[PDB]
Amino acid sequence: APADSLYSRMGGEAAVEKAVDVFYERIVADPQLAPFFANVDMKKQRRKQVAFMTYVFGGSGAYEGRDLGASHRRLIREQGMNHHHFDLVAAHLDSTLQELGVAQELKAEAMAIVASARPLIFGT
Ligand code: HEM
Ligand SMILES: [C-]#N
Repeated sequence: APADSLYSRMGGEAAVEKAVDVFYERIVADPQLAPFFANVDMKKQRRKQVAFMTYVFGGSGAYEGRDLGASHRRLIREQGMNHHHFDLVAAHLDSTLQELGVAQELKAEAMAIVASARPLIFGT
């Protein structure tokens, strides 16, 4: 049932779009992460992140973006992207969801789903 996904329960599109917007305002202010995004079109990147999060939170049928591993392979191989950056990024999202008032159980579910992206991203 549409209402029963994590996506729907956390407030659906308005909630995910707001979370992604705040998430990237924190990331571009973070000296440890901002250099990775300094020449990225952040309007397009926000849209891509909304689409990905919507998919893994159960809000869309089938992801139409690029494979996560392929999308970050160049960053890991040539720009020093590493597991510590992943932890920093995850913590920005957790703090964002907390600030936006996401219920603790839903925040835990969302963040476990983000944790599941780690092997995908690093090709482990
Ligand atoms: C923590 C979970 C993460 C998720 C869910 C995630 C998800 C995504 C998605 C969906 C895209 C767009 C791919 C596309 O369709 O083109 C992307 C691109 C990108 N990601 Fe991540 N990512 C994560 C971690 C990171 C980390 C740790 C870094 C570096 C600190 C990072 C840096 C980037 C950059 C710079 C791009 C844009 C690359 C480009 O277009 O040139 N991501 N990510
Ligand atoms: C990756 N954002």
